[PDB]
Amino acid sequence: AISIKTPEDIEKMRVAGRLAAEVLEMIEPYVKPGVSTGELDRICNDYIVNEQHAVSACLGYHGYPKSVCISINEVVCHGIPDDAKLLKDGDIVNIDVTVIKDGFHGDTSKMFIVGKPTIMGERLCRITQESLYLALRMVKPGINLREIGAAIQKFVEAEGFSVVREYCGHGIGRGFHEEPQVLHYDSRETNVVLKPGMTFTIEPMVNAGKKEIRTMKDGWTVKTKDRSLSAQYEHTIVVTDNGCEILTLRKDDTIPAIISHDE
Ligand SMILES: COC(=O)[C@@H](CC(C)C)NC(=O)[C@H](C)NC(=O)[C@@H](O)[C@H](N)c1ccc(C)cc1
Ligand SMILES: [Co+2]
Ligand SMILES: [Co+2]
Ligand code: NA
Repeated sequence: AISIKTPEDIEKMRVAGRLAAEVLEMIEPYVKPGVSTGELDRICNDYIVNEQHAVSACLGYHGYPKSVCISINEVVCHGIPDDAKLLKDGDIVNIDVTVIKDGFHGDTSKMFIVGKPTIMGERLCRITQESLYLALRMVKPGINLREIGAAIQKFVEAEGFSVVREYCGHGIGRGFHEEPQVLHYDSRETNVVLKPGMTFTIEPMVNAGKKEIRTMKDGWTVKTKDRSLSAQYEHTIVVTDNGCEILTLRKDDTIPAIISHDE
């Protein structure tokens, strides 16, 4: 039950992925010491609705209260935007955006480092991005997803980091979450052979310590069991005839929008 997108659908995904990407570009100047995450969420929502004439896919989804997720330091994912929550020097910060435009979803996140990098935050963010990028470079018709999960996990662990098991990338299109599940580690269960026009996300969560996570008493916030740092990047892609196209590319990405394995 993997959706194959038509060229008209893929074009709608390009628009929606571009808007999601542009939310993350827009917000970047506002990501500063002493800004609250509640404020950042406010800026993002206004932009999505008022300017982009889009909607947040996150708002209301399984009851999620805000328009974007903002996750700091040892928060793994689903960090809830909040006014007592102030950014400060050294923080690593994930903003994860999903927009619906013209029926189609675009889903992307990046890390921002606030004020002065700590060495360890820098390394973790860089390795996590490189883990996404290497997975992106493998995407092409006829490869299996199992191969890709296995490659991400190998790279990350070689750094003495760990891969979060509980959250995975996913098909995306008219549905926020569609088949397949894209696991960022090796599993016998995986057996999806990629085909031109599947669209999905890859979104590895990498912990500097151990892979175990815990959910907080707000019912949303996910943290490392061990309080070590955690980082995540996410891109929405379409499988093309000889590679992939990243639908959520930003100006700060250092990988090409179109990755071609063709002679
Ligand atoms: C184990 O997988 C899950 O728990 C569910 C969470 C439910 C409550 C939405 N799925 C996810 O967390 C997925 C994997 N997350 C994402 O797709 C994020 O990329 C996406 N932007 C997002 C979706 C939904 C929420 C509440 C937050 C972020
Ligand atoms: Co996301
Ligand atoms: Co996602
Ligand atoms: Na984090």
